[PDB]
Amino acid sequence: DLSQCDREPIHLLGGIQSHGVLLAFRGPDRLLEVVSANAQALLGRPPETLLGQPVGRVLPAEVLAQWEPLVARGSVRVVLPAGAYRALLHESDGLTVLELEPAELQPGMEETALEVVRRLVSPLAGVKGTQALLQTAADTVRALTGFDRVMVYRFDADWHGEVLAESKRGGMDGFLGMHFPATDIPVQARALYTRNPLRLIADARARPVPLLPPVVPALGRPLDLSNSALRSVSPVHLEYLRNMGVGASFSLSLLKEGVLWGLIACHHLEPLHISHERRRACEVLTQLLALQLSAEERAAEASEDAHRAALLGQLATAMGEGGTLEEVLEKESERVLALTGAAGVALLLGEEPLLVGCTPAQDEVEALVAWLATQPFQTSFHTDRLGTVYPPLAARADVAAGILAVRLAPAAARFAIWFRPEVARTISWAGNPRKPAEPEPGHQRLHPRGSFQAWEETVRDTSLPWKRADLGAAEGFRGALV
Amino acid sequence: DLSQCDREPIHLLGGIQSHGVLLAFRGPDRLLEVVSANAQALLGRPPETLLGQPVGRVLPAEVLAQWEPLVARGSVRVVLPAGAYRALLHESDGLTVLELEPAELQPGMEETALEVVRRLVSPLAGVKGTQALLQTAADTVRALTGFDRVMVYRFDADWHGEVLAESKRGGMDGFLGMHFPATDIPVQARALYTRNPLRLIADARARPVPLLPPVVPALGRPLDLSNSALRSVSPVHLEYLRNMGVGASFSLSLLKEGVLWGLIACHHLEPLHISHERRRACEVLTQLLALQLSAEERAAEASEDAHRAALLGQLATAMGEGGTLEEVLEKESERVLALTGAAGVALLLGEEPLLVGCTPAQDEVEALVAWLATQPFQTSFHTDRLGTVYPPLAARADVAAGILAVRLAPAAARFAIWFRPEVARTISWAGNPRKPAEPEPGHQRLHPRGSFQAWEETVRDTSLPWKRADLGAAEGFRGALV
Ligand SMILES: *C/C=C1/C(=C/C2=NC(=C\c3[nH]c(/C=C4\NC(=O)C(C=C)=C4C)c(C)c3CCC(=O)O)/C(CCC(=O)O)=C2C)NC(=O)[C@H]1C
Ligand SMILES: *C/C=C1/C(=C/C2=NC(=C\c3[nH]c(/C=C4\NC(=O)C(C=C)=C4C)c(C)c3CCC(=O)O)/C(CCC(=O)O)=C2C)NC(=O)[C@H]1C
Repeated sequence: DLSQCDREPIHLLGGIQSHGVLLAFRGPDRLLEVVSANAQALLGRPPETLLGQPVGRVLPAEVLAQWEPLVARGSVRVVLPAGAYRALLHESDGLTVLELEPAELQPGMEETALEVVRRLVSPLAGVKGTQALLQTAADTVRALTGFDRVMVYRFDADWHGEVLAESKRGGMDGFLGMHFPATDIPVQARALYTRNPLRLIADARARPVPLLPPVVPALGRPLDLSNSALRSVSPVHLEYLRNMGVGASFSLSLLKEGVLWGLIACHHLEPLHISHERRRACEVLTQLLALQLSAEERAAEASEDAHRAALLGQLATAMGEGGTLEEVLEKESERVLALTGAAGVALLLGEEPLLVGCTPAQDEVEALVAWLATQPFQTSFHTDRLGTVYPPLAARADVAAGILAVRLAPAAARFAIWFRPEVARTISWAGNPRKPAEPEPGHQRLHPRGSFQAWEETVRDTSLPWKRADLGAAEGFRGALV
Repeated sequence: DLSQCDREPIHLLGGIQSHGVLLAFRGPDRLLEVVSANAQALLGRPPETLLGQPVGRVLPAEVLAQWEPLVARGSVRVVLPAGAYRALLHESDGLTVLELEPAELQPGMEETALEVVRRLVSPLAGVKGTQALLQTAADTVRALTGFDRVMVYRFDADWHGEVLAESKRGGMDGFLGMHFPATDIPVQARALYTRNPLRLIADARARPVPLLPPVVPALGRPLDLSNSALRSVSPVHLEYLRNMGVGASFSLSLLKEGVLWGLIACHHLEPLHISHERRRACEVLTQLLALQLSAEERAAEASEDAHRAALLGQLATAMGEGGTLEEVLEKESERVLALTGAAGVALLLGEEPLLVGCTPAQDEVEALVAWLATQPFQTSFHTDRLGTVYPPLAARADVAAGILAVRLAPAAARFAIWFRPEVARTISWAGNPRKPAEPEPGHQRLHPRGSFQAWEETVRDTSLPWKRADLGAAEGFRGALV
């Protein structure tokens, strides 16, 4: 439900962070059209007086000197009186945007970064778990940035999240294991972080620096800061950080195969600036983890299919040895249930239902048997909470919280149905998820919740979720019984 | 093993390359036990005068100054009158081995390597092929190293190889597409390159520097140089390099899930030395490429399986519909042959064989059947050159160069046999593959071939290979035939 939270235009807030300067230029004279109000502390003159002036009248030589590789490459290091700065160039709203922030100061940064890239490639990671892969990614991002807490955050299908892994200094509270509402990161934020994979919040208590003028005159709204490294973030999120007791924040999008899988989120208790070059070095790490997860995930999935296929094949064999449907199905009980990781299975071969392992009563199966016919599924149907869809069996969570059903005939209702019991799960939410925000009276002013202490909830009446291999295995069993 | 080529103990040749110095110390007094004969060029005095001295009294002060971190990290930079050097430690034959080698002179090396690691780890790699991956891998190694010609070299199953990709500077001889005898890299070299994944030959024309004494006194043979970065290589190979017109060579092992998959092989026309840290940066790229390849390959196999499972799912639906068996093995003719990418199929389900598509005559199929029933196979059998093993069909490469057979019953002869035609292939070898070496009369001194000019051969009478997904699909078909 697109509430207040999803409707704040976080690319049109018109402010930048105080540690950098932003200038925007228009046209072939490159006339200054927008400038951050703090620009005097790097240009020498009041920002108000530079609007409408050509880039050659406005920038210092050291910068202009490096315009071509800047335009070609996006960023260059320039040494100005105030010190070493990184200059970043992009295009937005038909303007050339130039940002300046302090440059990396450690000469051996790239050398350290190459070493941790090795830890994260290595012969084989994931060796004792994809778990171990996440922990190393957290550990190495924490090594390269120096943040007090680094966490790997995975989105669930409903866009709520949980901290799978976490590397942090001794003496820091943690969030390992906890789940967070989907509204902690609303729709338009997720969309932006799909496009802009990096964001640094250098000081969560600093006031944002405004742009001048406050609109782009051509457009009647603020400059689009979607791709600004200096963009100041939603004030609601600043409040969220300060309620966590967080003084600086850095997060990196984990894009797996083009989709937003999760984040690596970093917290620091005191303000902290990370250089652009160091941020891009961390981003190489996150692209690395994303690749290691894909290769391991696909290996896991091929090994699972292998196991299922061996079962179908041993089944196949058994049938070729004595015309004995019920006979062999009863003899190969483990295999038929193992096919899909099930605890029971009804085989509707026409006459009576044949019930193997742990199932609902004969009456009750016929009841969902009849109900299954009038359903809009083609050849297979599956659910991990039968009760939420067919309450005649809502009380049988003990044997049928989940079913996987394949249709063995066109017209007619001949099926094999696998059953799963519920599996109770205790999840710990970081604060009470029924009160994920605090709106003011009148529900125009929204605020973050004030507490992130564990709030425990137990999930009932849902099975283990049917995996792609379960489905494939069911399709193959259907091919063999036709 | 076979040739004299496999016999040469290449880790026991007792020589190092002239750009570095090797020292080996024994026991608690760190007494110098083995030293390269050029050691004076770095330590002022006659090496022979140094055997038996404690490390503290042989090594220059500058190296000693760094002793603690060297043994710790195993590598360190030291500034000596002669220039900056990388000091490397490892253990061999119970000695501590110290190697000295000119250090990297460009301070921006690591920044550069991080840039090329981006190009290769980036989102959307291979997104115009694994071919594009290899091309990118060669291009990035060539840029990082400066070598004239960089090639990606893949081992076939018989351990001969072919250049799959190549990045070289304008107007340079190439080898793209050519095949090289397995003996070009004999067995003990392949073994050594699986555990020591980097090798540099700085000057293909230089004489090796001997070690003193020529044996380890305790062992009566020379110091094991398996792990030496300075190891001078087999003389037959140096002769092979010079016959190629190559003055410097550097290659890296490509390990993919533990096995030796290929090499990245670089040639320079003149001598050239890459620093150790620059070679370790290149090693990061090859580990990257191997990761990229596993993920792309396991994705390709998943997509293949899904296409086959879709075919089986459509066959399953044509069954349980109208008619007999031969009455759906008839429109699904197309599907039945597509299961395994085949041009024909014979079905022995009881009566006479049922022949679908491009098959050999019924009498020939009957005789093949009779023959297959006596071979030693459980469920499936396959070959891509039927003729070598069953010469009654050696003449029929037009329809039956390859076969794939599943048993549809136990002690019975019920089969499904899929057929492929031959696919002619034009291999171009780098020189005459019938003369891969030139021995001297008496067969005690071998030399490499003199020529690498293209040498054509056409492989006849072999089908396209039966891949994993064909085999899985066949097993799937057998499960539906019961
Ligand atoms: C009413 C709307 C709400 C809201 C808005 C909001 N949050 C934003 C950014 C953001 N949230 C998170 C959440 C987390 N940070 C953590 O460490 C954890 C758990 C470990 C979670 C769940 C993150 C990581 C970010 C990114 C910024 C950062 O610190 O890394 C934004 C976008 C901010 C922007 O302008 O870019 C918005 C609009 N948060 C709420 O809780 C409610 C009230
Ligand atoms: C009778 C033995 C023979 C022999 C021995 C041999 N070769 C060795 C190393 C080596 N060979 C190759 C081959 C290639 N180089 C290329 O560029 C291509 C293709 C374009 C090929 C096929 C390589 C790459 C290497 C590794 C060293 C390198 O140059 O990168 C060795 C081991 C050398 C060592 O001591 O490490 C041996 C013993 N080669 C023959 O041709 C026959 C005569």
